[PDB]
Amino acid sequence: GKEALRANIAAVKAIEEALKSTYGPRGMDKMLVDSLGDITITNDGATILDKMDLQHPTGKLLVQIAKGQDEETADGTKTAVILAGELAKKAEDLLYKEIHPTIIVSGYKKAEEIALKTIQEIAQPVTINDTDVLRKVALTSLGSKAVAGAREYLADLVVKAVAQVAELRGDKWYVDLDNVQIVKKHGGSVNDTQLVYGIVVDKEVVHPGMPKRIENAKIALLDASVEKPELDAEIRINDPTQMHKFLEEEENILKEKVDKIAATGANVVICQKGIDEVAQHYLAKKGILAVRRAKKSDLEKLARATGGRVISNIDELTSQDLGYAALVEERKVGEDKMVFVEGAKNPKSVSILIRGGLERVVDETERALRDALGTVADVIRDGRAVAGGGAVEIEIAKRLRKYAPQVGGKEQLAIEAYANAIEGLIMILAENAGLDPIDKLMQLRSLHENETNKWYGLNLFTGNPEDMWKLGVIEPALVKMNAVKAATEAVTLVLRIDDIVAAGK
Amino acid sequence: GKEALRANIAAVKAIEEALKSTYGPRGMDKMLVDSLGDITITNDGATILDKMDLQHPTGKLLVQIAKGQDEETADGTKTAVILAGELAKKAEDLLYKEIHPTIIVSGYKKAEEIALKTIQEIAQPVTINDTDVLRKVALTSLGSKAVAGAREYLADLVVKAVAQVAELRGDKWYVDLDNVQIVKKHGGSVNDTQLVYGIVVDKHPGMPKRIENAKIALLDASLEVEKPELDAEIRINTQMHKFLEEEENILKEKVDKIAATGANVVICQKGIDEVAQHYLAKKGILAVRAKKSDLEKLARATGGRVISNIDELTSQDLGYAALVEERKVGEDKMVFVEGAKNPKSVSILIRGGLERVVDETERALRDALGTVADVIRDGRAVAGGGAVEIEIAKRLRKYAPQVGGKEQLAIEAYANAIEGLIMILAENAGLDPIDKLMQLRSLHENETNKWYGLNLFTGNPEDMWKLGVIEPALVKMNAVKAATEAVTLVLRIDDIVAAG
Amino acid sequence: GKEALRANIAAVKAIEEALKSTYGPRGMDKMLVDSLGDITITNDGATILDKMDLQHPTGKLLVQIAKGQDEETADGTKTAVILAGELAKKAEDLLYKEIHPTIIVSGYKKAEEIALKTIQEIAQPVTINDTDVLRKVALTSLGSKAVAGAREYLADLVVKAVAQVAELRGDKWYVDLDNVQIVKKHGGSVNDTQLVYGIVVDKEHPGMPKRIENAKIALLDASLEVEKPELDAEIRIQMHKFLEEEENILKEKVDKIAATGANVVICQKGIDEVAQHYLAKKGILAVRRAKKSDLEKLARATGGRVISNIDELTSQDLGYAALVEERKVGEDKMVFVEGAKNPKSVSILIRGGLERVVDETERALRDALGTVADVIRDGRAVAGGGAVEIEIAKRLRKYAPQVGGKEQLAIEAYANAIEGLIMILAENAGLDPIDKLMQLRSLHENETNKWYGLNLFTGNPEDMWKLGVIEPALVKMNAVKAATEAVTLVLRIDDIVAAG
Ligand SMILES: Nc1ncnc2c1ncn2[C@@H]1O[C@H](COP(=O)(O)OP(=O)(O)O)[C@@H](O)[C@H]1O
Ligand SMILES: Nc1ncnc2c1ncn2[C@@H]1O[C@H](COP(=O)(O)OP(=O)(O)O)[C@@H](O)[C@H]1O
Ligand SMILES: Nc1ncnc2c1ncn2[C@@H]1O[C@H](COP(=O)(O)OP(=O)(O)O)[C@@H](O)[C@H]1O
Repeated sequence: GKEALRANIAAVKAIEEALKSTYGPRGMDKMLVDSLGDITITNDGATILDKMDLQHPTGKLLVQIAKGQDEETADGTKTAVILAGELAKKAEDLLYKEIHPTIIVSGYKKAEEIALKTIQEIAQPVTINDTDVLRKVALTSLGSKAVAGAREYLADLVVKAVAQVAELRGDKWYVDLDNVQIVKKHGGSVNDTQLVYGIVVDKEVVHPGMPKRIENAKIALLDASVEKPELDAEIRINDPTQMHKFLEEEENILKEKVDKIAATGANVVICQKGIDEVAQHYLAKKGILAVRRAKKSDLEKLARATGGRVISNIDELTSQDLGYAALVEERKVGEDKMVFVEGAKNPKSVSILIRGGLERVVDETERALRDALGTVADVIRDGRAVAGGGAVEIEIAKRLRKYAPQVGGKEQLAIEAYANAIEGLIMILAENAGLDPIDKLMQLRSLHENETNKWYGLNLFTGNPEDMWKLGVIEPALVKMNAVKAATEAVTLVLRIDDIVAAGK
Repeated sequence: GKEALRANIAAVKAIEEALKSTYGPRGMDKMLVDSLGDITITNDGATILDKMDLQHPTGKLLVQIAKGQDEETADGTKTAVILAGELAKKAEDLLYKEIHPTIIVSGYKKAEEIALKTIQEIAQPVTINDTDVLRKVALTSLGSKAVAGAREYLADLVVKAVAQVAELRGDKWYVDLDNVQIVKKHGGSVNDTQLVYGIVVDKHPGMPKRIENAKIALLDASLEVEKPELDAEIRINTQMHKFLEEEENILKEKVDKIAATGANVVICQKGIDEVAQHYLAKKGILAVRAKKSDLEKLARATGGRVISNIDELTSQDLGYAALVEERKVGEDKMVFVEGAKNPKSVSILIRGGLERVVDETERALRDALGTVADVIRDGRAVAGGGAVEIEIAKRLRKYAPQVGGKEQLAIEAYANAIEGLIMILAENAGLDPIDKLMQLRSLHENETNKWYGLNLFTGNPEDMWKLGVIEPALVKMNAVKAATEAVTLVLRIDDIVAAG
Repeated sequence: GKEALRANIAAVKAIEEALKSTYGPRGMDKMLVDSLGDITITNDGATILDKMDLQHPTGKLLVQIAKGQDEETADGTKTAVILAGELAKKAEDLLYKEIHPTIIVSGYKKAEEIALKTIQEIAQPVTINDTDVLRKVALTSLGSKAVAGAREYLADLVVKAVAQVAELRGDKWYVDLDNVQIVKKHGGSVNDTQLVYGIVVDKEHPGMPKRIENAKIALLDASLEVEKPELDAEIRIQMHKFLEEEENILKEKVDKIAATGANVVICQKGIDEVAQHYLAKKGILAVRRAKKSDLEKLARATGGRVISNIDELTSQDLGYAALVEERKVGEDKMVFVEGAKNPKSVSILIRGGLERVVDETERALRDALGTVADVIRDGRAVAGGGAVEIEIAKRLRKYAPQVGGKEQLAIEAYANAIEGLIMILAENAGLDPIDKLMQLRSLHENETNKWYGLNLFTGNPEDMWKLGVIEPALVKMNAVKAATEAVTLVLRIDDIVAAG
């Protein structure tokens, strides 16, 4: 049974070894070449674990635990898995001393609970009012990613965008990120990006003859597409003057189809099907704006943000169901055109237009932005925040070291190992920064003899212990707290296994 | 993760090694034999990277970065990729000293920013007025290419041609190269080439071949008949005989509509029906059998609009010209739309004895146009021939001490990597690289002699500016940015994982 | 001819690699097991190169150059050979750039001359008066060795001892270390050691006076044994009287010497046991075989002459002393000739608990004597700990630009090779070499902080001069000359041809 655990532990350390390079802001990236041939370079753990497949089932479960977090932000996964790795690494050293795993687990459980407690007790509170901090958080979150052009601009836009959707529910701050629309274009600098308080539709209008500007536009959201009379009736013809009139009836059918909708009268209509090129002219004749196939995602985000309902059947329409907007417009941002539904009736209306010079590079800003949104939303929803840069881990360590003596012997060693495994993560951080890990970590914890200097962490640039909070190195209290729970979960779920009997074939 | 970086760096140095031969005016060429069998010899990096395919993805991204320069000219790509190569070469030596890559990147970033600053501060300003300089620039740009016959003539024509399109937009000089038409013929010397201030079209004997004050009708419709086959299979039962004439009357009805306004020249991008020829020739109208490119360039340059549908015609929207003519330049004939209404109207007729050789002048000319356009749009220019790099080097060497230690070494390496490029230049010239570079930088103890660079012919350090060795300040500046970009984007990778 | 140079350079780097561990105060030691079986641990380069034999002739010449330093102290040899190593290491990198060796040599020559100049210009003057500094120097010199017990005591005794022998010759301070006597005993602490201003004889009849006042010393370099009549005459057995004649011969031998009447006699031969009683009968002190070394040191220090023949004696030749005594220092007894007539009279008694350990203090003391003597004779001293090398480096880096190109690179390489030595120092101290060196040179932007060097204990750049880290200006200066000598004498060789 020891070889099986050795195998599983090896499996974990393999992942830790894979990701260890990418940890920290001054980390390393990994390239991934699609079978198609498309190249994708990244350090974001979610994408790495995604594209990098594993055959070892414990690996699949491990990734399932680390990656499969409840939260929208992929931030904290790397931290969790690396920690799991370190825990397993020390665990091995505990096993070498002839300690039955259940003991190690029990010690790790105490250690995790107290880690959480230690995070709780130190976690400085933060209010949505203290906007600058939220900007610092956004900065820290998005800064770590490959793109570093105009971080301040983006972070600013992030905080401003997030603060808009937030609402008081039972005096508790609730936020729904589905309320934020996110659209992408190719070409253009990073500065050319802009937020919109209305709903943006990434499309070109169906006809040049339509009004491209409507004031106080009401929006009709129709999820309907011709009729086929072949199976209904064999279209037999032997007399040529007959069919000619048979034709016009079928156009009159379409007219009958559209007239119903023309009766109530819409200002703008959007459907998720290829628009027939005759309806264009008839809709253009009335002075109505239309759009070609937009995806259901934007339609559903349009639905709640406009104060209307999306309608499956075009015959069941009611005059209340249709959304209401203040301004609709179309414009050229960069080279291509886009549609903009500005000043929607719903107060929690937000959109963001993103742009990158290269089509593959703009995708990084997406993955960098999503986390920058979520991470801040998680600061808002929680109401606590903590200075990263190693200011946390060492406190957990010193805590567990001070607590370990008075837990009884065999757990104590597991707890101490836990503390060392927590500490070693900062060393991993420093390794990636090119500095001496030991020297710096010891320097750090040696500076924590004073409780005032609790926020002191390593700056990977100066290479010197400095106050992380003042330097704008803040992170969410929760996202870093969950990493410990997922990591402990994983390691315990590795040490809890004795053998595998998987069914091949 | 070290082996992956070694592989990528190797991948870069492979490209550097491929191109290193072709760098500089006195460089080497590379032959490329098409699968068809056609042979193509060239040194132009774009074509080399084009025809030479790479399987290594980092290579594809590398070429994507180097080629993927914002500007119209392929000039500067070689410079960039070679520099990237040198940077990687020194980087290796930095890694051998146990320096984590992020440090190297940080140092290279500082080095790049300061390189740009150093280019900015020294870059002599240049105005469109100082035409001779622009000629010297054109010369330097086009001279490096395989063809060296009548460089002065061409450069002159280039500068004259470019200066015509330039316009003041918000007191800032804007230029659009789409305004320049470029047509090619086979056979004839290099001197027989000429520019035209009107629009040249590279294309019935009974039509008037000369029209005064011609109005040009731009018809993007098939002048061919309409096909009643799919419409109606016609069964023969003297009836069909008239069925014929109706169908000619259709064409007459088609043309008469267009004959309403009364235009003197018509052009369409479809095979012209041989009955419309006689009817159009009967009126005394000139016609032609042409690509949409020239039509779109004709559109804006004549003061008219290209017409999609022949039924929607208006009496405005046909272009206006002063003179139209046709002539034999060399063996074949060409059409010339001279004295267009739009002021920014330009065309150029190019000719080479051999059909494959005239294509080189094209690739040599495009860059010679862009390069000068980039001098105009920017408003700065710098003497090449190594006068730049050594200053960057000395700058970074003087700046490196006061940046902190571990960055300082990366910066110094950067400076050495910048310097080594001139050595590469000298290697291709057959001279001793070290001796000459050191000779150069040793002459820069005096700032007056800042423009001193190597002459590849005399082999002696001389003032490059006075010898007409000038280049655009921007195109050489972008190379550093793309090169740094690439190298950093190589050192930023730790491992690759392909799917399936 | 390239492979021969590669081999020789390899040969040098091998030695550098051998010694690199032992460099600096916080260095490493090396154990050496004699063929006899006796073990000897040491870091002192002289002993390492001694006991470690090399077959490669260039190695023998190399050690011959490094060891073969003009000066009394073995200090500076390691520094020299390591520097030679670094120079060769960079030289390799210069050769890789296709630079003919003579160029490298020329550059290294300029670099060496300017290194010497740079040492001259910065070298703070020091006078014999500023005794505390001399103590700091002694400390620095002796401190690096294995023994660290009671360094202050020893250094103090060193300075006091050396200052006594120094004499004004043409107003220039001359010192002769042959004037200092050095004797050793086994067992006893390091504190139990003491200096004596008279001449100490390390030796043991009980009937003789062991204390004489104002003793005149007779230096007899003749066998006090009988003369052998065996070869002269095989005697057949009267004999009883034949005996007494032969005692009367000894009496006749001694009486002659008893003429002047000296109080102490010393000879370097086993003393006949009959002369003992006759000499003891007069009330004279004698000693058993002492070595000629102490006799020659006794000769000049007592104001007398050593006598080859006992028949040529004169009443003036004999030395004069104020006090003679014998005493038990530790377990064994020793003879002490105190208050000699010659003013430059010095002796030192050294003692270690272990017989092998006391030998280290010897080798540590000799250098501590010489090193200070070299500060006195020169009149200059310099703060070690890296405060020197970085200045040489910055100097050569600032000077290199204006020497012409191909030399400039050799000079820069020299500077880097000088710098790298401190890194080697820091490596042995367990700290990061690069970081610390860069930290050092970055602190030298201010000239005031010129003496800043690395402290191997705090790990921080600090003023070496104030911390008592001073060394002789000359001994460190000669190392550069011997190192350059060696490296140039390696790069000057193209091939070797032996007689097989
Ligand atoms: N500006 C910063 N300065 C110092 N440390 C930072 C900074 N930003 C982030 N970190 C550190 O980076 C660690 C991990 O960040 P990163 O690897 O980019 O994402 P993740 O949190 O998913 O691992 C955190 O533990 C945090 O302490
Ligand atoms: N007449 C010249 N004298 C010296 N150097 C020149 C001259 N013309 C061009 N060069 C050098 O050639 C280099 C590159 O030119 P070339 O290889 O022909 O095209 P590209 O600009 O794409 O590299 C420039 O960096 C410039 O320094
Ligand atoms: N106390 C000290 N602090 C710092 N450096 C020292 C000290 N003592 C000696 N050194 C350094 O040690 C180096 C070599 O000294 P050492 O090994 O003792 O003898 P040697 O000169 O024969 O190698 C010198 O370059 C000097 O700078």
